[PDB]
Amino acid sequence: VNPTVFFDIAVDGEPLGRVSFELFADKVPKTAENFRALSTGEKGFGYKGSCFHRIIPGFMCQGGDFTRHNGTGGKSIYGEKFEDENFILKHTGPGILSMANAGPNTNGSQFFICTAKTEWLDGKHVVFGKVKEGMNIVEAMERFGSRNGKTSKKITIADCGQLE
Repeated sequence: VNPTVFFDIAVDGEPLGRVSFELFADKVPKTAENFRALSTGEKGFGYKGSCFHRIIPGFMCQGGDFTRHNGTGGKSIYGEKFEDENFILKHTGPGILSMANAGPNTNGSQFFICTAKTEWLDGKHVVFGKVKEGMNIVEAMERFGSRNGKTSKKITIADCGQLE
């Protein structure tokens, strides 16, 4: 019953591969629905064509800024920012999908895929999904990151949508 969304990743325009996510609509419905709708683009805006602007190997891949492409923009389907829904789910290892924010109740559209256990984020960032297929593609994305987060090539969501 939980939706599945996919990202087809590209590296400097070359296809890399496909990652799919399960979204925990059963536990964080508002958060999950924001990510789902931005992945289908059904509201007229969303993730298609946007980049992963910050990749720190051994920590996380961050993306979702589809308005300024650098970590300063983005927006939710509900408006500029919406509340922390709940902190039921924790950052328990690689493949966790969690919201980026700039303080309490400042979720927009930026998210990150964890590539490590990041338990110090528990209770501060809403966990809402997990990689289902293509963790190996996330691992490949990590090789284009750097210690300060700048990537050596442009990582883009070439296509994205809902699989079920």
